[PDB]
Amino acid sequence: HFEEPRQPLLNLEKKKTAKNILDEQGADAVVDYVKNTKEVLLTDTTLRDAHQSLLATRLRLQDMKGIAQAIDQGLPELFSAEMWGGATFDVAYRFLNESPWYRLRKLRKLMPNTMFQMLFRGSNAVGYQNYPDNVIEEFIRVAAHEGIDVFRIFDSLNWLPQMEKSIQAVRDNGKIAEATICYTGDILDPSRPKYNIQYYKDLAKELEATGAHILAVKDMAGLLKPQAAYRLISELKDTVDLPIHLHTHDTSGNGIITYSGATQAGVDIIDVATASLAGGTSQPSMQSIYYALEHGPRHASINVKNAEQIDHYWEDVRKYYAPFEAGITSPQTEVYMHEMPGGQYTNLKSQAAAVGLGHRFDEIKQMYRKVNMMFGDIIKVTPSSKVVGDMALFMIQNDLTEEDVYARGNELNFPESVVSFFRGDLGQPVGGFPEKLQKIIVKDKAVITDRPGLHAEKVDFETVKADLEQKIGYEPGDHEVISYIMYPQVFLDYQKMQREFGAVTLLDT
Amino acid sequence: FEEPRQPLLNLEKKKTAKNILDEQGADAVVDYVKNTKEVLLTDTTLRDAHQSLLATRLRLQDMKGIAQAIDQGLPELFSAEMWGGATFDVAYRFLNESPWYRLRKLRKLMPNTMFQMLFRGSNAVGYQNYPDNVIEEFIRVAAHEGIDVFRIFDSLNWLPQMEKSIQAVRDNGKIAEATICYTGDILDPSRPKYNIQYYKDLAKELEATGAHILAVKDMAGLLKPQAAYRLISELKDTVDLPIHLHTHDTSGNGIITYSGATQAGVDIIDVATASLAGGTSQPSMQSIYYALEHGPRHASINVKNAEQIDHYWEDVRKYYAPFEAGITSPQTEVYMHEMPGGQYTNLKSQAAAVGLGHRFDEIKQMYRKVNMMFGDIIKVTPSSKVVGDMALFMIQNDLTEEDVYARGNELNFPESVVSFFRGDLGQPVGGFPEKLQKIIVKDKAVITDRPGLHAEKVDFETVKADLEQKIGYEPGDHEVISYIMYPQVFLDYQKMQREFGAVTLLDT
Ligand SMILES: [Mg+2]
Ligand SMILES: [Mn+2]
Ligand SMILES: [Mn+2]
Repeated sequence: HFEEPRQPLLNLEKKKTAKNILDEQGADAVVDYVKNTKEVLLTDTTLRDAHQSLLATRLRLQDMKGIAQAIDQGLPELFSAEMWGGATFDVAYRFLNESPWYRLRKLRKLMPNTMFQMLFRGSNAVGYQNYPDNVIEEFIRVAAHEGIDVFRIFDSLNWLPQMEKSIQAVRDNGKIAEATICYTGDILDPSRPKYNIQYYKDLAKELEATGAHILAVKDMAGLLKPQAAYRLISELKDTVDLPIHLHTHDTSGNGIITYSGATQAGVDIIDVATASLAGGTSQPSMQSIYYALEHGPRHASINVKNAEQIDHYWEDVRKYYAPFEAGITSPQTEVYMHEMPGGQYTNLKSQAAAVGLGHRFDEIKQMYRKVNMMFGDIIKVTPSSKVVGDMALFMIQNDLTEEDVYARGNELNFPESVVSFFRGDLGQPVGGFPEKLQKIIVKDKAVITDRPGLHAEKVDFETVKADLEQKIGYEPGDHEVISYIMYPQVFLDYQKMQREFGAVTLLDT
Repeated sequence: FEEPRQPLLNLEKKKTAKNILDEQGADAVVDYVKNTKEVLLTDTTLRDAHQSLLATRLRLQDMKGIAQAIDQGLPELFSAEMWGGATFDVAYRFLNESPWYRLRKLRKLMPNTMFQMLFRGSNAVGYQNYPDNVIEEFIRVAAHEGIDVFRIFDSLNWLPQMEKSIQAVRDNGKIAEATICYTGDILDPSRPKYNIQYYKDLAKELEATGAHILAVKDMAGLLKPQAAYRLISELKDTVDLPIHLHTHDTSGNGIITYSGATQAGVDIIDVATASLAGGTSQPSMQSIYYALEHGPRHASINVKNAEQIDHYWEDVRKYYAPFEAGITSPQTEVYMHEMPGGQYTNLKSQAAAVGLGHRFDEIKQMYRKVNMMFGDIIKVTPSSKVVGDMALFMIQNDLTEEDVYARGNELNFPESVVSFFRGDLGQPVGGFPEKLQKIIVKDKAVITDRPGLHAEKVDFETVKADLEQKIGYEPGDHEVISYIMYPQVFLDYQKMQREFGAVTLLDT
């Protein structure tokens, strides 16, 4: 039994938001507004990333609705609200039995003046596998039409060919394209020169050569240290003219100091979560970041009293999600050794428990680090982090070392995600694959070296629409066709649950 | 429960501040701190980290498994905060182990680690005031048993209640840390009572005493990063003593505040091990290392060894699940209500025990208003207890400020509020509010000088003989001092010793 969640007591101020500028003057004017803003701007990750990291993405539309309008009116200073993409699309269907499209429509109505930001995985939009180009373009068209205003487009290997088409589609739909560099490694560690400052500079130059409106720096594992953050942001600001959007996780406890370091260097936007859903593997707290910068040269653009009022509601509704809580959470600097993103951390822990190795999770994480080194020190983020996690699980579960796969390897049946990674299905890693180990991994199957979307089976939306209309009881909308293409079986199971249980999204949590 | 993981250390064998103290004395330690370019770290894992997170319930049995690893694997530590605070009372009352026994065992296990204790000035580890000779005897015995650093503070930042303790610590050849409790916001012009000049003058006065180190205690984590930089700078250009900053991470800004203070030139900062850090506890030691890694000043610590130690601490924290606070998020409302973490938890518990937990929000608002009504006082033990009790009283019987100011001449205010307004805790900065004080005491004697002057005299010979009667043997000096500080608690501990024996030897 729970009391009603506390409702915020706001002090409303009418301002013109970035969403209003986008609606009236387009993406370039929004870019100018961000460029002309002296304060650092904030993107609230509460609706997507905060509960993806802390609550296994299980946060429901019903709890979102009770506070969405309060966020829209009480925090008009926000650059945007990250409310879509990531694991939310799949999790909604699969586990919450609510449509991500329905969530987007309801929030869009409730939040007219808030810019809606989505995490978009480049060639595999919200999936884990590459889709043909027209599928990606159609997804982007529907997402922009239904109210996504900002597309943070990233590729799990920082491979620009996998991002170009999505960036172009976002621009063609009159929305804001965020081209993302995934940060990994340590630019201040000379012993690790692969992802050095020059690598990021060149990548940022290439991304700016695209039409991307904003350059995002995505630190999926909270690897960006404060001095590293200041240096990287400074070098990027000297290399390109796009506004910078930094996104970090607080898993090592250094999120606030990293954000302040980037703010000194001139970052434009930083990703924050509400205090009650912040810290740990989630983003740094928005209230905390306000007080960190309060009397410095640059302030955080936010109504902190209103944010503290909103946080009471978020604190109350988090209690509904006790079964999905991770547990005791402390700052964890081991993330600097094993570069596992939080989602990869929890999923790997769960899989090790199901496998029956939870007592050896320490050497599981060591295997993760060594597997990453064996694959060639790859950027570990969805879905590339799944590859490393699966390989490490496989190598501990059958007691393999590096030499075991390098000499005995030709006999083992490596997990399919490792195989798919080494066939080039995820794209091309920086510096290419390790040729010998690639030969061991893919014994005989075909290996591609170009954009996997080129080799994607063609999809025609008319036949898919007719077939879906047969499979479900009615004529599907464009969003439903796009969902069926991305997650075929998941969408059908969701339709089955809709026919059998109805809109359970209306139930209170 | 699995056996806690033991650290795999890489030992370096360097000379520590404890060695300098043992061979060359406190002044040489101060010079060593002054000459150190890096920021030095004080580990609060053994006292403050588990006082904040585990209700001070961490037992000697768990400390023993890792004490030597801390001593050898982290020789760079300036000191380990392992005594004082609520630990002294809690050990006896709830853990049924002697704080003196803990100190002796840890001292043996940690020969090269400087032991730091939180000392409450006029009170040693109690909540009331004690006569001067009792405080001096406590300091003598604590220094003899192995306490090397005494962080001496007074709950109202009143120097007369710290002078005697500082002098006794110096006379015993140990390091005296004179402490300013931080409160308010030195960068908020609308709250001028505790401005930068107040702290500067207090620091000058403290340096006039023989204090070796000036400590800035931010019991509630109120010190914001820009404020931290500015305050440490102004203090650094005011006095010559090294600065020792201690903050809590309640608002989520502990690390950034420490980095700001490191920029301003703070010499020592208080950190907890990662597994017992964050939230209402201190910022993480590993986190503070990686925060400063490539800046002008590094943190002096073997971070690999610290990360190894943290595995053990993480494992043993699981034994203390019944004492956990719960889901912990950064909380910037501490800037409004300046509750210290311990005051926060105890106030929550008391409100629940009287059926008011559903309105803890207005309870905290009452706490803030009560603080403003008492005159914006420094809220730390035991002064924070006074504000907490008054706020509980006013919500529980539905009073406002007008109620106590007009109708208040007939209610029975709680005794700790009465004791505070009688001057038993000392004299607040700016004095008491005249009308409220009269309404509060209503008949009783109000003193304006050091309460220890009017403390009933204590003679250790008669106390020792009486204690030897009450227990079955002749007590040591530490046992006499404990009996004077906590008479009933010590006797109940002796009863439990006679009945159950040394339960401290059991695993948690
Ligand atoms: Mg700007
Ligand atoms: Mn993220
Ligand atoms: Mn403290």
